Amino acid sequence: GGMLTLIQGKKIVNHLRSRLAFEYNGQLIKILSKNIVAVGSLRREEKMLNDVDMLIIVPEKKLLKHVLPNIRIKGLSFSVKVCGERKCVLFIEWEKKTYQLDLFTALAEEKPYAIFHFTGPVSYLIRIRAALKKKNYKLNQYGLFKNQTLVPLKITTEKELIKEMGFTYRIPKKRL
DNA sequence: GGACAACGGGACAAC
DNA sequence: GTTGTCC
DNA sequence: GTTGTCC
Repeated sequence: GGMLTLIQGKKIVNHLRSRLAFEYNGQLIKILSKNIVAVGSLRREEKMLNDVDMLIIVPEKKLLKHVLPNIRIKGLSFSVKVCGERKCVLFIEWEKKTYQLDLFTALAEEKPYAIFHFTGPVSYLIRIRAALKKKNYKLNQYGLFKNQTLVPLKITTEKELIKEMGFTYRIPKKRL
């Protein structure tokens, strides 16, 4: 896929926000825009993008079988590259040129951890996880674990989560 | 003596 | 750093 | 990769 200016990327996301659905036992379920979070370099406001990234919050676990494996896009032609229950990669045709689209899934109780994970950047994410590792924790896109056990942080947002683990909050674009 | 699908360790890849 | 999908 | 199971 080609390179995208930040604003080009914001147009695709805006366009797609009302246009993703999934086929669920024949029926065609539309995905709410309130349940889509733009992530990746887009969310970090980088000048140029290699991917458009969209994290989908799925309401109930039983749907992971159905959302990305049956994902559908109103209007737009595209091909599937790789796809599964938690990561789908699509090459969308958009104005006589093709770009790469990464859809990811998180459940509701994983939401902050997933936005944290997928917002990146990779450098920022490694150095944080290295420090928690040294304190015998593990952090991924689903939770914080100690002794192979979820740590039930009483948090809801990314901002709260970041601070609850012992880090200051930075807007997405100042993460490094 | 070629043409499939099932399996899964490791390549590649998502941030 | 940690996990996902592929053949 | 490898084995299986058809032709």
